[PDB]
Amino acid sequence: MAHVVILGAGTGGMPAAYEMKEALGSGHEVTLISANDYFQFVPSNPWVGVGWKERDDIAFPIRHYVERKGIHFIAQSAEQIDAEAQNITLADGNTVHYDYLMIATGPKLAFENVPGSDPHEGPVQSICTVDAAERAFAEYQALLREPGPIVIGAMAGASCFGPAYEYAMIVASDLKKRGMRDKIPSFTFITSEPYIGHLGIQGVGDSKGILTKGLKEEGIEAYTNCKVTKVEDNKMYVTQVDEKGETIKEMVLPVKFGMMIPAFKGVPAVAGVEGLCNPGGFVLVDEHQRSKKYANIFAAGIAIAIPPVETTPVPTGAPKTGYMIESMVSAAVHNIKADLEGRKGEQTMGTWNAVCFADMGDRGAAFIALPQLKPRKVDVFAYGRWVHLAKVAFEKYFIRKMKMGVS
Ligand SMILES: Cc1cc2nc3c(=O)[nH]c(=O)nc-3n(C[C@H](O)[C@H](O)[C@H](O)COP(=O)(O)OP(=O)(O)OC[C@H]3O[C@@H](n4cnc5c(N)ncnc54)[C@H](O)[C@@H]3O)c2cc1C
Ligand SMILES: CCCCCCCCCCCCO[C@@H]1O[C@H](CO)[C@@H](O[C@H]2O[C@H](CO)[C@@H](O)[C@H](O)[C@H]2O)[C@H](O)[C@H]1O
Ligand SMILES: [S]
Repeated sequence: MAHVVILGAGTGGMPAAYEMKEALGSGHEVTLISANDYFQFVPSNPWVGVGWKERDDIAFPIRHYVERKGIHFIAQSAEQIDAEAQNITLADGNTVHYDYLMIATGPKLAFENVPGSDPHEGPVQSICTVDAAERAFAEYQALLREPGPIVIGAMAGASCFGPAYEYAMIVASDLKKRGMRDKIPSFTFITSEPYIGHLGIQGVGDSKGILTKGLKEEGIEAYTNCKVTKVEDNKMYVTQVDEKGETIKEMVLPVKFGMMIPAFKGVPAVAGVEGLCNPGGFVLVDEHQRSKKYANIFAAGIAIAIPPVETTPVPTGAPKTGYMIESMVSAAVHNIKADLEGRKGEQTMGTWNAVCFADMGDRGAAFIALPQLKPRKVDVFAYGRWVHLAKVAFEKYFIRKMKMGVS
């Protein structure tokens, strides 16, 4: 008999647990450990961040749902991982042994990369978590009562650009739907992208033209090839570069309300394991989702490392999105079950791809790109009411599955 532990109940983690339990059966122990006691649908966070959805709409208590499925659940953060002894030290000092480990910890939001940028230290906020986006909203209403400049975008080293655009548009939108838009001194978009709608994938479809035009229609000035050196005194210090990295200018932007997509790092407990991860803190796995340094550690999701295909003037990364994360999960599950049965698992993540959906209210934007390098086999960007319909349906679907189980 084996004890399988899945760390982190997020987009890859909640499913991995349901699946793992399915694949193994009453024969083995499955344990899901996560920092928070509830699950959250991430894609819905920008909407919380502007106040279109409540927390209670996009999150729920994990415990009951997984335990009714034979899965043990610990609402506790992993502080330490000993890959040698194969023990996990919890927040509360308790420890947990495993036979096989599956890491699904998602990202560390590397605020520290830009001093002052932490949502608790200043006006630059975050919509990556429900707590943070609830925070953003608060500050947004502070802006409402007392209008000042707005800065939205993505930090240097970011890899998740879509939600920035989405957030900019929906904020723009929401102001008008309050008429308060013309009360705004300036509305600025700042991004590490070498051009608008690069999205960390060298553009998909006509993302350059459509996003460029959108920001213009909304009276949002856009700068590219930017990094924020520091936030300070409610001011955003910004350096802009050329294709070689030399400086073409430096800005000081007053911020009254802002949101910048931070760079993702591996979380501490995972990055801390010696030999496990790259300098970013991302787990170095093989095509079977198995660590190259520990045979009984697998990884899926944002937590895993993926080599860069392009090097941009200001550091940027490629996003790791839903569909590909599911492939990662299921492969790892199969390869682990195979490990408790003699075989080596042959299953893989599949072809690299990115799929993203943004809802602006009545209609939405979406893209599909695969594989990672152009020319691609699929390169599509779409806008339309039907995208909105799909996001709503997919959110409803995914949340139900996370209560009923998967297989
Ligand atoms: C705002 C935004 C919008 C996005 N929208 C889309 C989109 O539209 N479509 C799509 O395909 N992708 C979307 N994504 C990208 C991606 O799919 C999500 O970020 C997704 O949640 C990634 O899943 P994950 O399992 O890898 O990480 P997460 O969902 O964040 O899960 C990681 C889990 O591990 C936990 N954890 C971390 N450290 C510890 C620890 N020490 N101990 C215990 N638990 C720990 C966390 O609490 C969390 O529960 C979006 C990303 C962002 C942030
Ligand atoms: C998914 C993540 C990446 C992006 C996140 C957020 C993106 C921001 C949204 C920008 C869209 C704004 O601009 C909008 O785009 C499309 C351009 O094709 C226009 O729409 C145009 O093409 C569509 C079909 O695709 C037609 O239905 C429409 O009749 C036509 O006018 C809209 O008239 C314009 O209002
Ligand atoms: S993303």
